Amino acid sequence: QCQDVVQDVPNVDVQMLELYDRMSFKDIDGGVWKQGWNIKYDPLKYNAHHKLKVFVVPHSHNDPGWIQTFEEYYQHDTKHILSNALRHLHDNPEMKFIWAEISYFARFYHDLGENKKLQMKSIVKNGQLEFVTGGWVMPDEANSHWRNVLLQLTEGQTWLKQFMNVTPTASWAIDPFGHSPTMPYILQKSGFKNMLIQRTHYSVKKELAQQRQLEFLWRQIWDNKGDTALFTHMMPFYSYDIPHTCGPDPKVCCQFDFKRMGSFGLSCPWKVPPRTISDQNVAARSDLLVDQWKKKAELYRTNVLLIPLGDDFRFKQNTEWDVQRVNYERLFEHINSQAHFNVQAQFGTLQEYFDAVHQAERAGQAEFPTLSGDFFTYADRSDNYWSGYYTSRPYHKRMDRVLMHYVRAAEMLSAWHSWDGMARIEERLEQARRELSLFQHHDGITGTAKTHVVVDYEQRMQEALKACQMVMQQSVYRLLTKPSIYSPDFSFSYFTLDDSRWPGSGVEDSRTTIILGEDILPSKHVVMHNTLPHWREQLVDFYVSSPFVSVTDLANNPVEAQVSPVWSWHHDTLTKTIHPQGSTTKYRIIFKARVPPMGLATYVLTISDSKPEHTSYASNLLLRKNPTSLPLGQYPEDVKFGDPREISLRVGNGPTLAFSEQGLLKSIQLTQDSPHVPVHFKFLKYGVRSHGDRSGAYLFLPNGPASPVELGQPVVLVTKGKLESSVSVGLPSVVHQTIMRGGAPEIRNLVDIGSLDNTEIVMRLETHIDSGDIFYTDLNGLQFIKRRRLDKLPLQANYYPIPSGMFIEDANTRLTLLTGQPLGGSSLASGELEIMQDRRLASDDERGLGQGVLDNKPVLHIYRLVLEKVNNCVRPSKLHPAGYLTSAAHKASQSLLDPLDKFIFAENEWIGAQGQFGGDHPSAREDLDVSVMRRLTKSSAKTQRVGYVLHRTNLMQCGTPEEHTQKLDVCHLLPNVARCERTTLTFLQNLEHLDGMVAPEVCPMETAAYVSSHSS
Ligand SMILES: OC[C@@H]1[C@@H](O)[C@H](O)[C@@H](O)c2[nH]cc[n+]21
Ligand SMILES: [Zn+2]
Repeated sequence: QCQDVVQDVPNVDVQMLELYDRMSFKDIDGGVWKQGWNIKYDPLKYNAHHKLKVFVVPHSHNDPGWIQTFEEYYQHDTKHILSNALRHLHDNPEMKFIWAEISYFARFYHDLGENKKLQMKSIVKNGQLEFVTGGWVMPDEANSHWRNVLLQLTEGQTWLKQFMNVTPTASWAIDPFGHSPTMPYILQKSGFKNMLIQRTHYSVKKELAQQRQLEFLWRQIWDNKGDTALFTHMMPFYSYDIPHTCGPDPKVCCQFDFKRMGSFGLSCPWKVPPRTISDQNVAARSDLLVDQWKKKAELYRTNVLLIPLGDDFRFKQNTEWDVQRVNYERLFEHINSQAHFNVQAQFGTLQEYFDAVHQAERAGQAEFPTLSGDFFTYADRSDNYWSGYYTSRPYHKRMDRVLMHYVRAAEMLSAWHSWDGMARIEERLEQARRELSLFQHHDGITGTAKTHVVVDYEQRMQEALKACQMVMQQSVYRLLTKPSIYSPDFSFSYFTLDDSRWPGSGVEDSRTTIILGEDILPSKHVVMHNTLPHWREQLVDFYVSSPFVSVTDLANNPVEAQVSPVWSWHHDTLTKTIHPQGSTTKYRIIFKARVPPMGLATYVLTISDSKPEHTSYASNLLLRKNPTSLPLGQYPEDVKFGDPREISLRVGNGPTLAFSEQGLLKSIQLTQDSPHVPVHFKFLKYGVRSHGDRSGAYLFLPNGPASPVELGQPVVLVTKGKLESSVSVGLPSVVHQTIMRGGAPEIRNLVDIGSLDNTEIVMRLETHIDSGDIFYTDLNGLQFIKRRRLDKLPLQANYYPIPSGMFIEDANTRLTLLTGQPLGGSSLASGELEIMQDRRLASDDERGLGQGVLDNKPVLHIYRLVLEKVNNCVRPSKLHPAGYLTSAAHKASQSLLDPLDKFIFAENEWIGAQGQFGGDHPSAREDLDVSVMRRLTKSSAKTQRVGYVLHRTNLMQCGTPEEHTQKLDVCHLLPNVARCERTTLTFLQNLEHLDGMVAPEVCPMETAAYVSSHSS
């Protein structure tokens, strides 16, 4: 039934880890094709009965923000490109154009008059204007979470289906900085049949070109049977621009970019300008161009050749449309009429190219190789590896993950009901999805935009968060209020969200204190939401104005709680120390919330005049020389002081953690009986080269291995409680915190790199795990891929994206670090893991940004650290390219990315309040998630429709006996189901009408989408 994703090593022609191990990577001068070789072809290959079919595909790369904001580019460039494309395509029926970025197309098309909308639909319908991919953006593939790649894809394709009546099945990704197999995974489950990529390491292009393996069936690394495969075309040369798309010699190809003759302020760096095609030169020019084409064709297996014709923000001026079109028309007329070339050349679209390739394949002209793996880390030349952007602008990388979860929660919470249009739910959700989708752009989450553009993205995401909160709190008020009492004002704020980790302590004082007092308000309701489809317990904390607070559930059952002080860290410019201060006006209360699957649970906080029975108080110990007092208002336990010393802590029956006198982990003991396993946290710094190429937002070019941060004698704060303990230390640039709640610790770093120029701060873990040169990192939060550190590559090439986690292991032991934000990282030596925290760079790195990275701001990075025994786990064989998390590590990742949401009732009395929502929801097996729940219909639809994306991961089997769990049938989550359909992941096509209206669960590592229809 399900394929085994662990025990069967797929047989593929190209496996990228294996290729990397055998490949040389030497950077030799290949001639005019600087990174290749002098291509030779047999003139007799093509003849009257076997012609080269050439598709020249005009395109325009439109960054939705980069050096200018989205709106700046729309006004200065893109609106003119699309307006002129409409006119020129309309007037020139054989001309063609492809378009990828639906954010801009939707921005344009809603400003069009109906006349022009009709003209636009007609050039789309007749095939002249073709959408490729059709996502909101062309997303980053390194840092983006798969859920947000799907979100943006769905945003763009839903728009296209509604307004243009088309759904692309060919993808175009010419600019992400390296490529991930998460894309063919999502695309193939979204109806796609073909995809194109460009930015892969120059050594890989050379190696695959030599074997004519640039077109391949790209399957997932665990996929033995190949049902995930998607036909992929990799472009062979250094750029998607015209000099690097006609053939191997850019000095020749630049002469066929007719925008470079001078009046457009562009030129050919190879010093030979384009010449206008005329009758007198067209034979000569045609000979030059066809020779480039036939050389490019030698790198591919069919007689169908793709020639992209475009560059950034091209096809803007009317004169530009004319100069490209007319000159190419003159070339085509001559070439196609001269039999000796045995070429038929024409403007085409991407789908036309792929259709002809597969016609050639079906006619037995070619068979394509199979490939698995990824295309990280990219280098475009020499040792210039693009691993910098795995970390650049980490504040916004973390914000991406926060907004990711708020969008899911807002869509899910509001999906349970139909809402009147006056509630503006659909409007607020559309804004939130679109701002998050825009940020998936390969200059958004990547941290490669200009400072003012990063500010625009942040402002947009802030508005999106506000939109999510609004939707979420209205939905909680409706879900938990007795129906005949529910009396909404859709503008009102019934609850506010409390988020302990965003923007996070010492990032902003954006947390509300619940103010209670005998003379004002005795108690407060709080509500937790659990977006995950299983019952979940999680400690939650709130700020309260008294330490004397007790917690009850909504059967008035006491709930055990712990109160701790509110500590904030300060750089004391007087004492020249980083040290904590305790609030004397507010306190933290912590308790375990238990919440139904996809549900809500209400608790009550009540003040009392003295210590409540079921509330305990943490002790606090400040370790530093020369201490001074730390009063804590009414907090009942006095702070203790001591000189720095090693300390050990244990919460519950969980691990025992030992810390150095500088407050950093040194060992973990899993059980009373077990060994203290060395696990040492260390902070180090990388610098920048004084000679040669400089690191910048894209590139990581360290001046050698990292050097330890000089820590001096830092102040360490130990808080010990029954429910939660922690060790926090004020290091230079980092307030580092280890938090213990009874299982794997949580690490929080408040990272403020300040004015440390040309510095990259890394967090490293040092262990005795005999990992050798192997480690594992995830791709887009979806899968873990085996990495091998290669000493034939420089340090920065051994850096990979860490979008959600990484691990190392040996036969017996594994250490897994889960992240709440994408960052760059590696294992640079056996037993080590490391992950970059922030980077501040004074210089530009020659990739077009025209600035360094000097706009850092404090960011709270969050992690879970899971040390496990794995000798009993059933793991893949040594040759398998994948790895898989354990249950504990997967749950720890979920605790970071989709924590409980916390709501505080905003007024004094909630009348009609209810205790729980969702208690009858099925509690699904732990490896299954409802990644998306989205109502797809507005309230006036007679047939309501709700879409669900179901993802099952694959967890390692390590001998924990399985317990029965309930089957989750998403189609019966809402009443009056009238139909259940399996759909593509965008919900845009029905694939199966399901028996009994039951949505089956999915196999490990698969993702499916279902839509339930309900009579209303
Ligand atoms: O070098 C990479 C940068 C990218 O950041 C932009 O997305 C891309 O469109 C572009 N054009 C020129 C230079 N660049
Ligand atoms: Zn771009």
